[PDB]
Amino acid sequence: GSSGSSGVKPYGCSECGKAFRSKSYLIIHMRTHTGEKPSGPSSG
Ligand SMILES: [Zn+2]
Repeated sequence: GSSGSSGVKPYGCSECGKAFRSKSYLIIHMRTHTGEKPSGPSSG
């Protein structure tokens, strides 16, 4: 038995699959998806 945290947030982008404690953070990020070059560091 060891530390077992769930860690959840009201926001979780689907395109890449990230999260942002705050909404603003998400939007600012979406920019990448919306605009060209949506998939960057998201390799696998
Ligand atoms: Zn994303």
